[PDB]
Amino acid sequence: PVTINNFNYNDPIDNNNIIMMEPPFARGTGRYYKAFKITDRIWIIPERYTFGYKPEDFNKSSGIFNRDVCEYYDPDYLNTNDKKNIFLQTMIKLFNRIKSKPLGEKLLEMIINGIPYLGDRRVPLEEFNTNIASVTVNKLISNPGEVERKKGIFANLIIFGPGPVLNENETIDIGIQNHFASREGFGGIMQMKFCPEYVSVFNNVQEASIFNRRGYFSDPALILMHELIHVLHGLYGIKVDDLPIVPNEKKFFMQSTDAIQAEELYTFGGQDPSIITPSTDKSIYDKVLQNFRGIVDRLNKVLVCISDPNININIYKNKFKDKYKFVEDSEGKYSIDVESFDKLYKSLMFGFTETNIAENYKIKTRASYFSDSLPPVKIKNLLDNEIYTIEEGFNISDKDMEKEYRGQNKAINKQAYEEISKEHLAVYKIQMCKSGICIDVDNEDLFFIADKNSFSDDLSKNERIEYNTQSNYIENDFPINELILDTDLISKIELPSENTESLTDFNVDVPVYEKQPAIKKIFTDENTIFQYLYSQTFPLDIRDISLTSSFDDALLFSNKVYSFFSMDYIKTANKVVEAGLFAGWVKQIVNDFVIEANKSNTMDKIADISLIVPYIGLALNVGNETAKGNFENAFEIAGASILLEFIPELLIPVVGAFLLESYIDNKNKIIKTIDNALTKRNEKWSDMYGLIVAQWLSTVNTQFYTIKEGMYKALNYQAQALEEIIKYRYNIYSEKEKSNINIDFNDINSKLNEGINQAIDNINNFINGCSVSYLMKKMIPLAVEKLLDFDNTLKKNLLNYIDENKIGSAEYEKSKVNKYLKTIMPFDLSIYTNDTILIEMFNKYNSEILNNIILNLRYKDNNLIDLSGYGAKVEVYDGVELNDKNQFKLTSSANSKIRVTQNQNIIFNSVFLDFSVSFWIRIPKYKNDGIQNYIHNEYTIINCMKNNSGWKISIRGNRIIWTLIDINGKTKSVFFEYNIREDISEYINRWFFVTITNNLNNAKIYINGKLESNTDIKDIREVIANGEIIFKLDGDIDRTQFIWMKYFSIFNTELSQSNIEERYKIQSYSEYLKDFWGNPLMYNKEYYMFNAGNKNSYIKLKKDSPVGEILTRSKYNQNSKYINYRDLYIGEKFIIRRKSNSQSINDDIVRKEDYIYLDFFNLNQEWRVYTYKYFKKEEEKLFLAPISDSDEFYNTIQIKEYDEQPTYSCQLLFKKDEESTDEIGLIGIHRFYESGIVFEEYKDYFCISKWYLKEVKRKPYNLKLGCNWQFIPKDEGWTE
Ligand SMILES: CC(=O)N[C@H]1[C@H]([C@H](O)[C@H](O)CO)O[C@@](O[C@H]2[C@@H](O)[C@@H](CO)O[C@H](O[C@H]3[C@H](O)[C@@H](O)[C@@H](O)O[C@@H]3CO)[C@@H]2O)(C(=O)O)C[C@@H]1O
Ligand SMILES: [Zn+2]
Repeated sequence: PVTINNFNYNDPIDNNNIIMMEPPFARGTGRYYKAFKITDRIWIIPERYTFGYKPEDFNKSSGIFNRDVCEYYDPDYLNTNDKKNIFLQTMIKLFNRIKSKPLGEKLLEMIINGIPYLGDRRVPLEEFNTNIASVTVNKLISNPGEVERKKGIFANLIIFGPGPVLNENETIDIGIQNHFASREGFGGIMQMKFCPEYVSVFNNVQEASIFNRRGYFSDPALILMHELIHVLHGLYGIKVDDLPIVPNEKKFFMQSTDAIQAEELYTFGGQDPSIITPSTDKSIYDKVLQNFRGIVDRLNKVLVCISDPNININIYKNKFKDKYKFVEDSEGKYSIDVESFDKLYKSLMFGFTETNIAENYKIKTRASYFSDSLPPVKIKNLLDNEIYTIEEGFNISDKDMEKEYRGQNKAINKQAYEEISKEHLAVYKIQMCKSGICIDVDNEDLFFIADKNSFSDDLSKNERIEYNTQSNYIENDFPINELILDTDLISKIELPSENTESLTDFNVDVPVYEKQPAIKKIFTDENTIFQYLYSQTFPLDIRDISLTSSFDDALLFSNKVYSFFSMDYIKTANKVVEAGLFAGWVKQIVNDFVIEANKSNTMDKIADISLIVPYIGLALNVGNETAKGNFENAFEIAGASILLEFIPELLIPVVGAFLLESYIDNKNKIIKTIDNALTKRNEKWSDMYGLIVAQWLSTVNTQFYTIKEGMYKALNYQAQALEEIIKYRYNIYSEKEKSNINIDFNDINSKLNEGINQAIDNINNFINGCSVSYLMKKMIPLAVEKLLDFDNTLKKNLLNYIDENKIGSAEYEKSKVNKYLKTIMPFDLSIYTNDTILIEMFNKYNSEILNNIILNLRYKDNNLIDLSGYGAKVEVYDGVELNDKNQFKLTSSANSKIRVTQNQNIIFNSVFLDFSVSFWIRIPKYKNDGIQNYIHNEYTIINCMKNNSGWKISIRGNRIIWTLIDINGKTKSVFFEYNIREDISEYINRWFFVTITNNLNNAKIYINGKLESNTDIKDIREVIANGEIIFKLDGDIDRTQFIWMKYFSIFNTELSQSNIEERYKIQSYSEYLKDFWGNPLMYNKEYYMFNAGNKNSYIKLKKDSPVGEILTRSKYNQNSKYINYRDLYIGEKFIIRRKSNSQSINDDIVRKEDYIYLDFFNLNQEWRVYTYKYFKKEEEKLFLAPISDSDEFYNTIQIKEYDEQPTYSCQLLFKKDEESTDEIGLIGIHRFYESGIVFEEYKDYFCISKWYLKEVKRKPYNLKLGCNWQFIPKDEGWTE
């Protein structure tokens, strides 16, 4: 296997495993460096990397080299032999840790055996050349001086110490004459600057961090394996260059940084390889395959070596052959074997990745290449087995530090590292100035957004299709379990000897590095995320602060700090009290904090949004000036797009035309030139999707990431300000007082910190949801548009080609070109990534029924708009009446209609027909004098057709019908018909909930949650349902006909009885009571009274007494056999009067638990409903009389709602007053016995009783109770 050699810096040079090397970039001059062979082909040179850096660049200065690194400097690292030795023994411990597992061992075995080819592009094909700076390095044998005797050796890797920045490790490849052999299939001597003690830190949980350090530090063994992978790539010459991801740097808020090549993202692995589109994934693949082709060609022509005649040609042809896995026939002719080439390429690109390795060694690491990095820490002593071991790293089981990566946790394993002198770090910043007053922001914190230039246009080219053309897919994945099982991977071919002729051609390009201003001053007067966060901090030389809800004073005054929490919270926080009241005050301001932070779990179900964090806007004011107005509302309208700081310009090209041309003649076999044109279409879809996912991850999800982060900081700064205030108020008191104040600062932070954690969890689900939403509604659809377009153009491309050829199949193989293109590829994120976090975001998004809404009509600023997020066009004509209660009216006028142009690029169409339509509706009563036309005339109210196919909602009298029409013209229906011979109906002219669902076998109609009708729709063919939707009364309707609708919406999936019952309860909910028809109950409005327990009964002021008698309602008197009902406009006319408010009398809405006066009219006076305060019985006739203030009667009533289920009924409770919990009883109707000298009978009266009090508490709620009322005002939908 792999042998890790041992030695000490002070060991003597022997010119074998301890030498005096003359590094490549030395150009063969300057001086020599003592090097050690830690394993075959691998050397360690324990000295600073100085090639290309000015000796001064090692000190901390006004500059920085890299823009995204908190750079630590220290020129004294490795300035002694004892340090050089420690560096050595540390490197040794690391390689041992690397080989401690099969996986890292295979890495090393691959790096040792992957010897650089002999020569590069310049070397003739038939030759070998060891005399080039990328193949040979020189060792010195002289003693008193240089030059005297120089020997040459081969090497695969030289690891130096760090350059100017300790924590900026980097693998470097050799360039000669503007070219890189490590990028052309040859490979070449690799170099590296590595530092083991100064590791990077990445953000993550560590306690709950509202006081104790947060984050985890890296295992230097993974940091070295990350670098070795670059080495591997270099050695095999596949570290090719291609179209990089480049940051957009046009806006002041965008992160400036170097371009990022695929090789770096492939090395990290995880989700990062998804940012490299499938088009580029293939570009690279092809360039590497092309390189190997050249190498396999050389092996077939190589004969002599004109550099070291000592070189054995056969020995080398057998090594390279095994390196590259070429196949050698029985004659010796070398050739590329696609399968082996494949597994090898994937192994080097997707097998050995920092993600797969960390998982294997059980080491924690950063989630993505694009993730905020914290400042570095110094590991105290990697040479101490109590702190770090070969087998386990920092996560040692004996110290119970294996679980949860505790060994790398900063808040837990503080004996393992040291914080570093910030007075030694350098950070590239952007000083954001106005116009006086500027703010420094670390480039790290800005938004990273991939410019459009970052993505390939290869999708717009053409494709010659032939019987040969096959599919091309590079799965950015490789099963690491088999890679750990030796068969192919590791080479058992002898490794040639490292000694050879000396290097004499020291030609080579040596990179020069220079620093650049660390601070970059830019100008802008905007106050977005960065400013709002700054507004929440304060200087260290200030201990006395006060909160303000005003962003501007906060910026102006140093002792003023901005808070996005409530006005109430802010007032209490700035409170100042007596020591005797400090405890209490602390207890509540912290609880307040907790309650405010938890407002991040706010629901908004009525607007079809399950999760919403109302304060995100005030907190960051990110995107579309979100700190102004009501955040919840604005989100409800534009959605996740208002949170984005920048709306990116996507790259969605026209998929290049096809050509099946190049293939004629009457060959009935090459026919597959079409069969391959189809599967190639599927490749074009997939690739387009991958193109999208790639832009989403680097232009959209990156921005959301910055928001989740900004919220973490925002919430933290908040707790910090609060703790600062608390501490100040406490220390104002004398020691005598403090001693008696019961305060536990550890419980304060604990509680403050717990709240933040609960919030972050909410803020996270919220933001991920948006990100996915923006993916699915503002990105995927646009991609579908072009694919459905390419489809068409491709449909005419084909067919016509089945025409230009011959032949029976020509017909049965033309249908094949139909049934295929009639199937669009469903987007599935799991196809382009395997990152668990992402997959979970996506699965969570597809499991929320609400995300299935493709149309949701809502009133907003006197117009109806689609809020689904798919941007349906909504044209609302003049004949339509709208109110802010979301009710719209459709009349008989030709201009009373709504036209909706559905989004044509959404999924909805597929074999089965799966979607739902939900809405509320009020259908006016029939005119008694036209019952004939009513029951005979059927009229459409919502029509959605295309090519004579689609769905339709119509009404014929008392019946509502759902109708389906497939392309062939076949029709099926289903309907709900409400009886019109009921004394009192629950549907006629009353608002009710309709829901229609369709699966592959049934069309079901639900009314108010319950299922009323079913219908088999198997026979039904395809039903085109994405045509224009026309809302309008169309048919032979009466001039007086009208309809009221509300909350109209569509789901592209069948809703379940559960989802329906829930939608019903959600939309039914209101803070107010309702009247008989289902509309808001109102003050100062005439109403007749209905009793839910005595349907056919009404109240009337008895002639000779202050009581309301109860009479039988009169009914429909005409001679119709089709109708029958009870009059509703009968009995006394009541009018609910507000109890409080002494400032005039308008006409507001009646809310639950409201105090009212139940009055009514008698002739030209307004009387009232009273109760005798002293009845000793359980029930008593109510006392009805003129308005007055008598101390013997209760006049104040409380309107309540005991039912927990949807109902238009309500109850009237009599209480002592507005506080006592003393209930007098409920208003209802009672039956009494009467015996006088002439009449003996029973009669019911307007009663009040205690008996109802306990009855209303039972479950399920008794809707039949006599204490249940409903108010009926006149209504055009009901004439009698
Ligand atoms: C409408 C009706 O007749 N049904 C209920 C009536 C009615 O709701 C109220 O009278 C008017 O709102 O009430 C019933 O009795 C309860 C109560 O209302 C009165 C009855 O006058 O007292 C009842 O308790 C006692 C009752 O007075 C005595 O005659 C004797 O029977 O003992 C009972 C219990 O100790 C009771 O609280 C009614 O039956 O009259 C209940 C009806 O469902
Ligand atoms: Zn890297």
